[PDB]
Amino acid sequence: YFQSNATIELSIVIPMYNEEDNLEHLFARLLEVLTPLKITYEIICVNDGSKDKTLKQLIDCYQSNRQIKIVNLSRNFGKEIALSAGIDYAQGNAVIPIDADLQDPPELIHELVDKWREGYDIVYATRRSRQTAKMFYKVIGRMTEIKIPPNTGDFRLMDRKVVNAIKQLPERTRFMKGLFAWVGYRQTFVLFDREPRWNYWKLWNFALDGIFSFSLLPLKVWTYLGSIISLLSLAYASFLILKTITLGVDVPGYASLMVAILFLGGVQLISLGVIGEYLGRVYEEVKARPLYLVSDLWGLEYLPLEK
Amino acid sequence: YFQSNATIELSIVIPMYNEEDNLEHLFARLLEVLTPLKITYEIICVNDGSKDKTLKQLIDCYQSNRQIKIVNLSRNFGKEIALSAGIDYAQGNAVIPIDADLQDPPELIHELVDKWREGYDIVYATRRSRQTAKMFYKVIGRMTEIKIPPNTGDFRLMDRKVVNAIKQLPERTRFMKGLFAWVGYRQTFVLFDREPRWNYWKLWNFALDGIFSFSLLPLKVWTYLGSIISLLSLAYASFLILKTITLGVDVPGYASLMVAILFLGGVQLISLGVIGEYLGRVYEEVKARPLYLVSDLWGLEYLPLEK
Amino acid sequence: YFQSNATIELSIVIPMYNEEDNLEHLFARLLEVLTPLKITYEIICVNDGSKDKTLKQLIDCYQSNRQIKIVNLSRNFGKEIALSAGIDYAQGNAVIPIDADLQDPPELIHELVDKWREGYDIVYATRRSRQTAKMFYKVIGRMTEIKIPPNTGDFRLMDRKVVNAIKQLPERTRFMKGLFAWVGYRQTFVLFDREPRWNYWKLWNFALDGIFSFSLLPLKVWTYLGSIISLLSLAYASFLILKTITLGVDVPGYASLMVAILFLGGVQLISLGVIGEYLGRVYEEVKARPLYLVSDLWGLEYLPLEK
Amino acid sequence: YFQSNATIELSIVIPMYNEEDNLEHLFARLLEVLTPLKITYEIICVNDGSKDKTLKQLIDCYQSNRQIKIVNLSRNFGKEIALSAGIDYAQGNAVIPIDADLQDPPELIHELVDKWREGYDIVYATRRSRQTAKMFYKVIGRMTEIKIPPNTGDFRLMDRKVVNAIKQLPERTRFMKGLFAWVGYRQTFVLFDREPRWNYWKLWNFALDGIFSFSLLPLKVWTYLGSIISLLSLAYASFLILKTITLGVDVPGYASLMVAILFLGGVQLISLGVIGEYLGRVYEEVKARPLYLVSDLWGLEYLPLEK
Amino acid sequence: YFQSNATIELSIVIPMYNEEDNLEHLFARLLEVLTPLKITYEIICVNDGSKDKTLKQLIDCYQSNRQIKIVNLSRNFGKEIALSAGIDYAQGNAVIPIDADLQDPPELIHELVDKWREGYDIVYATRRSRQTAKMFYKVIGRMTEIKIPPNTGDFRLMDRKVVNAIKQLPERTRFMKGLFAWVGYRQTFVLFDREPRWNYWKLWNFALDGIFSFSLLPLKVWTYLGSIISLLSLAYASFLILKTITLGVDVPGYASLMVAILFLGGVQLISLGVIGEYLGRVYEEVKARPLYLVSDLWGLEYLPLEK
Amino acid sequence: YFQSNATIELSIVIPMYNEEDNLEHLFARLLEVLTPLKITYEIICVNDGSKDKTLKQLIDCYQSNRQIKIVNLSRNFGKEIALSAGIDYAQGNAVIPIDADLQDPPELIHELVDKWREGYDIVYATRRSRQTAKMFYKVIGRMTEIKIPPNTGDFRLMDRKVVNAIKQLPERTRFMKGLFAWVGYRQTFVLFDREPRWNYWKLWNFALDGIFSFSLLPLKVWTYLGSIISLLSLAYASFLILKTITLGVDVPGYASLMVAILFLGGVQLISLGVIGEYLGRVYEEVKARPLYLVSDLWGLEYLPLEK
Repeated sequence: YFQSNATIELSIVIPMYNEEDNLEHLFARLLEVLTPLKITYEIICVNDGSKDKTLKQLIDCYQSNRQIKIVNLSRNFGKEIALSAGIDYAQGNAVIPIDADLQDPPELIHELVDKWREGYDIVYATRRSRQTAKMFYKVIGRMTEIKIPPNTGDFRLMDRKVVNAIKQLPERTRFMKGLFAWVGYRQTFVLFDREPRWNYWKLWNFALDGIFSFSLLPLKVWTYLGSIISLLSLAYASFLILKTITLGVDVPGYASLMVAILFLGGVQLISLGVIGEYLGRVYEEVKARPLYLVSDLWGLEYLPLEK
Repeated sequence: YFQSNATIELSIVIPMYNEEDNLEHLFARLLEVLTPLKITYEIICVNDGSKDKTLKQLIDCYQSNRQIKIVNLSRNFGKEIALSAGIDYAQGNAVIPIDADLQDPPELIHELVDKWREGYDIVYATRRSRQTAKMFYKVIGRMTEIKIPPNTGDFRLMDRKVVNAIKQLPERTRFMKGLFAWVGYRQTFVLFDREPRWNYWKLWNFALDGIFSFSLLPLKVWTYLGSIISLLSLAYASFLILKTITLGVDVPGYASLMVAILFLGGVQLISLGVIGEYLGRVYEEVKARPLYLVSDLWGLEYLPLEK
Repeated sequence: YFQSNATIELSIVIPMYNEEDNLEHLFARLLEVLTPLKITYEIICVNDGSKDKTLKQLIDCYQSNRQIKIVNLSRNFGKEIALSAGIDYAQGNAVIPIDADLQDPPELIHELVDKWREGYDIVYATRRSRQTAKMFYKVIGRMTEIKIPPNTGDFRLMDRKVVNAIKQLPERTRFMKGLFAWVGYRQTFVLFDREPRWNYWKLWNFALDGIFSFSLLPLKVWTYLGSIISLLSLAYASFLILKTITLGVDVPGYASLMVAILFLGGVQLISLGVIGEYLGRVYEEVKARPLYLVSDLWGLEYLPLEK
Repeated sequence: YFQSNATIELSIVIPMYNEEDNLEHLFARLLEVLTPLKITYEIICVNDGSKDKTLKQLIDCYQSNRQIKIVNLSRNFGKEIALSAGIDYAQGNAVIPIDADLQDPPELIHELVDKWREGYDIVYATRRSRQTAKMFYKVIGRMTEIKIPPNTGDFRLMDRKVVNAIKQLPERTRFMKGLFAWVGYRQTFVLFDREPRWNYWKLWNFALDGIFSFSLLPLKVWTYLGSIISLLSLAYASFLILKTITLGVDVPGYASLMVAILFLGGVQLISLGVIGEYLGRVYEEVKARPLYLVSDLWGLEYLPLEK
Repeated sequence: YFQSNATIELSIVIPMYNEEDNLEHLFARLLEVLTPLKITYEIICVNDGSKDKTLKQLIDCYQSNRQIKIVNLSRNFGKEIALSAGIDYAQGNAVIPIDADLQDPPELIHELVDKWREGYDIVYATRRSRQTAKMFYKVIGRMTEIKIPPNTGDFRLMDRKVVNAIKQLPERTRFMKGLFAWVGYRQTFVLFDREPRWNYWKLWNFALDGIFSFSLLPLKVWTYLGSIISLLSLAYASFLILKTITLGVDVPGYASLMVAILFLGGVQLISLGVIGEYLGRVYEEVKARPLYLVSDLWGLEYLPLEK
Repeated sequence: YFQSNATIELSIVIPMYNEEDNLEHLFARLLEVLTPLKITYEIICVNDGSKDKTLKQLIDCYQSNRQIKIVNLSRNFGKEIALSAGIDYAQGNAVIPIDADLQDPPELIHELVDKWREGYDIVYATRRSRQTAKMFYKVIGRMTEIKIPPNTGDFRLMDRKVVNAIKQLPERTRFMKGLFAWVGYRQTFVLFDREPRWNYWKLWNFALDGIFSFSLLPLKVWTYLGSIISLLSLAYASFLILKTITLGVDVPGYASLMVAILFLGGVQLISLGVIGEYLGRVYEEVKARPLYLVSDLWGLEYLPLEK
């Protein structure tokens, strides 16, 4: 008739910073949405060095609500780091990061949970056409079939599988700049409209970060290109030093200066190329991101992968 | 009369990708070869994001066969990464990677197991003269006596000792580009002919990868060479600045420009050399590959080497 | 009536080096201050390769005093390394590093403990105006509200929380050059005057160390700046090679030499930029300092963070 | 009357390579020296890919002698790596590496054990004046009081404390090129003469390796030197670009070429300096060698330092 | 070519007591039989407080033979306890207890190993008709099909499964008095004749021990029998006290004495019955022998059953 | 020169009870004897609910002496239990229980340690003929060769082996009433005279305790004796009930009363015998004392025997 279950079905993570007189309304809306779901849940609240009296009312809420937990950080780190800390302390089958001002309606949690029950590991809440060859360029640069619109959502659901996959990765803090395209699980999105309503620099910075975070291709290509350029310059320098001895010396100081410049440029370019090759190998050695990820096993048990 | 053994004698690893209507024939041939061996075996099947319905028939085969196990990857990684995942999940005294299209006859598994029983730790299946100073160059660059022909086989048997030796090494994925020559166990080959029938770029790329993956010699040699070149250039610059003061100034702007160019080239070459030396030391620090490997012990127990 | 407690309330750490005939007076003053506090304490004495007979009298003191412990180092490392070793071996709720010559009065330990009881995690003992836009420059460079005067104290109290936070960090040895501003706990200071009574180089070296120890901003900014400079130089070189072909060749060897110099400078600057980017990523990979620190938890238990 | 002790007092480590018909005499001399010592001992024999039949007679000796143990390596690594493997597998209070040809008399083991019993942690066997400002240069470069003659001995005794201190260090293989001067324990030597009887390059290479293996000083000093040189060059370039505009343009292409060369040299030198600084920090991060070593403890228990 | 295996195939256990000048011949015969088997083996020698110099020659044999191990007991316990200690210290797939005087030929070990290879877990060496309703009585009392002749062998082979099953049981020391019939594995025998050539008391004592060691039936049956006897006696006493009051008192002191004797006998018999019932339950509580034994598992892993 | 050893060579255990003003003299004599031994030692002081101020001066002594440790018991248990607690908390290669009044001279510790160094595991200090067929009776009842005089010493040395053997045994508290004769290690005695100078009841109580503590023989023998007596009584009762029916009834109430008495006695004797048999088996089940003890091992490692 009355039974106790110790497993959490859903974790809501809210990083807070000077959210003083908004805690009541926020929790009112959260419980007005969450209790019709009839699932077990927890709310992880992360305080990152607030200067008003947010923490005292957080503790007051914690006393009268068993589903509220508080993570207090030593100082004011970023909001992304606060989200990372909350997700690190969250236990639950699905994790949903929630923004404290509720710009995105909390009623989308119902749709996210519905899509999660259908078997999707990552569900995104994407604005419905918020106020083109670049899209194609980004798609061909992603080298993995992703269909989610470019804004692609910071309000999302992530399965325990995905959060365990990326829990030791530096790029967990910036999940949405290319790590989402690398994990490659079963992913979908949910469309919604926001009543209150396009930077190109932002839309290029994420691609610039991704092309270096998940590929050593620029380093290798540039090392080989500089190597061939250095070889061509050294060949030209050898040709020029062969010249002016068999042929005339019309230019007194031009030929010797060119051969010196070309030889120095070639030797430094070879040094840079060798240094780049060994730096690339060092990067492959110290990389934390694994070689593959496993979705399911049949007839086998998961390897520990931790100690 | 009926006894149960929980140890696997042999692991077959087959990475699959869009192998939809070929699973039946593949398993038919595999069991037609494996059951005369009268040994315990498992078949590890790795699916790397197939787009057809390979996984459903894999599960259908898994239901009616106790020797079939499935590894499902989160997305489509490489076939080499799929092989690495399968070998990581394989438990058995010998591991044999098998290609799903059976271009190499499965009847070679009998010969591989026969050679393994004689005491060889790695057996290769090499094509019998598939359709020269380079061979000698490769041999002298390998600095370890290897007699296996240049194609040297991706269809092979590896003892549990060898797979445990290299299980934490980044070069496990590319075993056959120089790690096989570094492990240095007891190795042999088996010759065979393929009914369906020579790139020089490939035959040089593996040597280029090996000379940098298992030796810091290029880095050290180039750092010292650049250092002596920088010293000679700085000596010439000092000689030239000694010149034109005691001697004439016939060239107005040639001498000062040369001394500036030589001094800058020398200082940058010294900087590159010091950076290369410290990068080499950093590489020795973060290297995962061990200092030695142990084949057997008498009177001693193996060190843990893991935690 | 007589009960035993196994927990230490306070650890005093004194690195010693040739402190031969001063041990008696030092311990006399230490016990004359510590016993009115009515708390449990230990004194950790670190010998770093003293050449006089400091260790024999240390052992003599250890025999007749249960609160004295000795750490003997293999050779003479630095005094900062001796302090690090002592703090590593100290068990206690608060740790106070004490200088062996007692230049700072031991009676400040009462004030430090008083402030610690009020809830401060780090208390500093700062000289009261020991014998300006730089202060503002340092404050704006610290990017975290710190109010402690510039000398900011090596005589201090640190809570067990703080010493556990930084126990695996290379910058623990130099705590006061910027790590104190990064930990960001609850911190205060205590003012005092010294009877025996301003280097600008020291006041700039700590800022120079901090701007590189806790930020990759210089590396990123300089890589992008060099990249744009290289692009501008390559554009000028392309313009010059477009020139002298459509226009005149008045300068025989000036134009070709400039285009060669500009092209080489651009290619080397791009190589340096790519190398710097990948070196920065390598630094983020091997960094020991964590992403955040947790002050308190409500409803949660601390994550292990160790193995 | 007859009691069993499971602790080894002394480990003898002999790396063997094609030591076929010398095993009998070697063991005869070893037991003729060791049994008068009346201590428990083991002999660790390391085979590194011998091509003659050394291993079969090693096993024959192992069958009839309980004090003989064999380490078989997968292939022929170096003799120094074989010594490292043997020391890794050696259990005993003291470890003595012994050369298989017995060029150094085994009767020196008595003197080494005698000196070890007096409290010395490292004892060296140094040739008695085997067939000067450099000695002073090496001494002042060692920055730690070492009195052992320059040849300083590869035949030595090392206490279990020392071998545990350096067991995870890459420089364990080359102990005698500067790690011996860094560990700084209690050390002595024993003088002896060899009946069968000075390279300067070797006497400088060890110093060159030591100045980079145990100090970041060259990197820091060269980065700052290149930085000030770059600043001076950029200042001269700014002065020259200020020149020729207020003053004459007598040199048509000399001034612009110099300003371009100086500006490029300065920007590349700054890039190299920043890269060197961050590479140095990376080196401090990945370094395996610890910050201090502890000789003894009074009132404390040793920290684990391992997992 | 030369490989090391750390697993023992067979353990020979010889308890020794004053076996001084027989060790050579014993080991000669043992190795003359064991080495044709081409299997790995160990010989566990148990000394139980010998008074001659057996242990010194045991140690002499141990020095020159890697397959000899010695267990020294604190004093002279029984020979059965010495066998138990040896089996406790034996590691091997099969264990064979061997008598030190070799009354049973060691050539039977070949037959025992041959039968063990066929799948039998316990093989007995039974004398071939060594110099009847009792056999049938013993068979029907064994309540489990056992066909081995009555002498049934102390010279036997036992699989690692069986020795692990009974390693915590008090009846391990006396295995052959009924525990062999309780374990119930796959068992067989081998017949042999002894050149040097029937107690009924011994043939009944083992049955008497078995009927109480593996069944609570005597206790339960006797408690119920005594209970019904007590009830009948109390009924007769009640009848007699009903008598002599309605009927005559011809016997003055006979009737009262009988009723007193019967009542006391009944009350004491009920007390004994209740005590026996609770003692039986106590025996079931503290029993070490398990409820079942598992021979093989398919699709399951063995339960720990130990801590 | 100064080295620290963390191993104790000798533990002195002194149970104290109202030893107020004797602590100084006791420790004076103890250190006057112990320091010439030049070995590491500890003194374990056990307070068992003293009513005077023994504990405060114990703590005062503990503050100024590193070799003094205190065990405080919750209340006043026995002095033997205090000795057991002290030995439980003692760490050292040898343990010596010392009486607080020093009736036995502490100078005997030198002789005890001397005999311990010769290889004896238990050394007794026996009075030299302190102020006969019983000795022979005790010797033949001990069933193990013990030569120590009857008083046999409570002042003794016991090796770590012996104290580990008996640390879980209830008879550890009364070691000298028969457990010393059961452990059976290498034992000797030392003779001494006491300046201040025979109960038969005590000399019989220890034998009475030993015959029941280390043997089930009385129980088995009495059960079988009662069984045969019961059988004889039941046979006589059957004979008597056969009588008086064929023969006369001269005795009216004697025959029926005898048959009733004999039948009841027989049935109760059988019940007592069965109960005794099962109680004996229960005793063998719950016994803590092991089946054997191991003195030394050659080629083997000790079994855990604990969890």
